[PDB]
Amino acid sequence: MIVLFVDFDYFYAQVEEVLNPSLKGKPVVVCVFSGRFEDSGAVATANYEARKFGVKAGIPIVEAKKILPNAVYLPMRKEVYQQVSSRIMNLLREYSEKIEIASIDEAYLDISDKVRDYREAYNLGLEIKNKILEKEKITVTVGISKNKVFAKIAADMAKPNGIKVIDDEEVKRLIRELDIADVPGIGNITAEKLKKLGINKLVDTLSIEFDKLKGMIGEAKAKYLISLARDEYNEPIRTRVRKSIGRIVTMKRNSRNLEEIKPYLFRAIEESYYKLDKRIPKAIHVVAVTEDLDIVSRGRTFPHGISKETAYSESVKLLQKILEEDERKIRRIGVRFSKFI
DNA sequence: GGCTACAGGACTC
DNA sequence: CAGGAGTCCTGTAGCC
Ligand SMILES: Nc1ccn([C@H]2C[C@H](O)[C@@H](COP(=O)(O)OP(=O)(O)OP(=O)(O)O)O2)c(=O)n1
Ligand SMILES: [Ca+2]
Ligand SMILES: [Ca+2]
Ligand SMILES: [Ca+2]
Repeated sequence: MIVLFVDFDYFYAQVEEVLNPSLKGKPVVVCVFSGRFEDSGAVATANYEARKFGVKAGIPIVEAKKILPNAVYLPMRKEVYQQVSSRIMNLLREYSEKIEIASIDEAYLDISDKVRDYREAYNLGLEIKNKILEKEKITVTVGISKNKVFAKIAADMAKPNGIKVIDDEEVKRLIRELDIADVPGIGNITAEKLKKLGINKLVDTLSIEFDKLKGMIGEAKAKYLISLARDEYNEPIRTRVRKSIGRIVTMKRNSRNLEEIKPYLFRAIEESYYKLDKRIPKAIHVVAVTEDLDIVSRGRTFPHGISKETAYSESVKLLQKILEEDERKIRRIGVRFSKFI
């Protein structure tokens, strides 16, 4: 199998750049304002010009400002990047019917019957890069290898505006030299558990006893890391179908008062139904982020679809359940719909 | 034993 | 100082 992975560079920021070329060359930070106080919120992303100084996704907006006081700060316009992302995806489909759209800016394509070997794949990747450049003026990084995982790993080795190929020989090398934390699916909680049993490399997952690995990180992640180590990982490029749609909002002040929370919960439901488009969910969950940023949720499935009225009524109950089974104050409240008809 | 719901957890965008 | 969003997995309890 020959997988070709596409990942758009500095996406939200680059898009803002395309729409306002004047932003070219300056540090740009795309922000998500929570409305709690001037500047409350987090960074969604920023361009390289702002990332070389430490301003990266996930940090507090106020933190970004002390580092880059004259940087350009823009409010995230999700619908614009989504619309842009679609056009590029509809463009990637011309290169293969076997395509998995993994996120707002990533796509996997199976080009097993479009190229003979890697030299041809490489060329098809250069062609894809240019087509996107011309048609949307967005740069992208292309990763190419024998499976989704190594194709992704390839892309972020060649980020940004790059293209890299990890041949079958490179794969065996990576299995021995690549730090296992750099493997998709391994975050610091898991990395810490791995770099605690001298597992710092994929290869040394084969010498560790199976149940020792399982009991630590779980059966799924263990079989996953082992299949990669043996160079047997073969997940197919599947068409993705949205499984859940939701909305969550930050409240002006923390609270445990139902009537003070209700307005925010109801707005989340209204906006959720709008996004639901014409999908009919059979399950609903009320999700709350607490005082200490922990996440709590309670949900329910119905033998039939949930109407907006049933959503309103059920959401209060679920929220009441959260309030009596947990003593912490709420900071963000929202809903999530799933199990679509 | 193992499958289903449900709630916590981890990861990534 | 901590946004908004979505997917997959696990331990538990109920059940056949
Ligand atoms: N914490 C995050 C992570 C991701 N995203 C978004 C906006 C990013 O532009 C888009 C792509 O995420 P990446 O992790 O790929 O970051 P960038 O594409 O912005 O930078 P890079 O060149 O490293 O791919 O996803 C976000 O809003 N908040
Ligand atoms: Ca990515
Ligand atoms: Ca990207
Ligand atoms: Ca990592």
